Amino acid sequence: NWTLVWQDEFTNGISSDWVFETGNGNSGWGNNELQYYRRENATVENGNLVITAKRESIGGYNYTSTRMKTQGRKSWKYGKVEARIAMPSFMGSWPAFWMLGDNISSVGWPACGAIDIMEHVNTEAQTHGTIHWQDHNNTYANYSGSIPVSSVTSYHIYTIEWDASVIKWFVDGNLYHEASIANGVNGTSEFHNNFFILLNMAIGGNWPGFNIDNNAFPARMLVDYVRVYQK
Ligand SMILES: OC[C@H]1O[C@@H](O[C@H]2[C@H](O)[C@@H](O)[C@H](O[C@H]3[C@H](O)[C@@H](O)[C@H](O[C@@H]4[C@@H](O)[C@@H](O)O[C@H](CO)[C@H]4O)O[C@@H]3CO)O[C@@H]2CO)[C@H](O)[C@@H](O)[C@@H]1O
Ligand SMILES: [Ca+2]
Repeated sequence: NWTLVWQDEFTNGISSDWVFETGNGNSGWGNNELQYYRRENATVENGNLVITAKRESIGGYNYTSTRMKTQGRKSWKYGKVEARIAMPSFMGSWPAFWMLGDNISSVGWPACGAIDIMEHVNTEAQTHGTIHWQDHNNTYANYSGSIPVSSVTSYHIYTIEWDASVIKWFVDGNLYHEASIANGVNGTSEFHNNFFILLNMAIGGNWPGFNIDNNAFPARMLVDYVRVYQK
């Protein structure tokens, strides 16, 4: 069986297992993102985490949102990682539910590896699952898939299953993307390490672009729960 080993149901408030980033990071968190992350953009309403992105100026930036991570408190090697999410859809939006390797502090990005469980940009009628890494030739590599989602603004369940053989991606239980990590094939050795969880909503960047629907603010991403199971 899958055994639950960690969760935030956001029933009281936000678990002390979450840490919050501040500001725009290095060149927009690596992606020329336009937001300044703050703690105040995360609230709880009726058992849901609420990440509000706002048209709000601070530190020379013009948008605020939240970026929260489980880093230095909780991390896992293999398992089922899952969140029930309702996210906004507007030009410039870039919500993400994803994982980074613990060793990012030592080896950096992209050596540490990332598992994107869910990304969405703009008003696309789909969501994406991706892995990012350094292959055995030390080249930056990613492998992505998508599934049609007509209403990202309604709750969906975004899931990975992760073992020594494979990573699989699901939306509402529908398999749509898969990647072998067996024997570190294609240089995937670093996906056999501990990874922590992140939640964020970025505004603009290299992928969503720099056309921002300024009449979409404030914008809410709601997270009913995050859960990790293991064998
Ligand atoms: O600290 C030493 C040097 O750091 C350099 O800044 C780095 C930073 O170290 C590192 O964390 C960052 O990695 C990010 C990367 O740039 C960015 O592209 C990536 O975007 C994510 C996607 O890849 C994907 O996984 O989906 C998520 C969510 O949508 C994206 O956020 O995320 C990486 C981790 O945040 O790289 C930047 C460099 O631009 C800096 O160069 C140097 O001066 C420092 O000395
Ligand atoms: Ca909840």
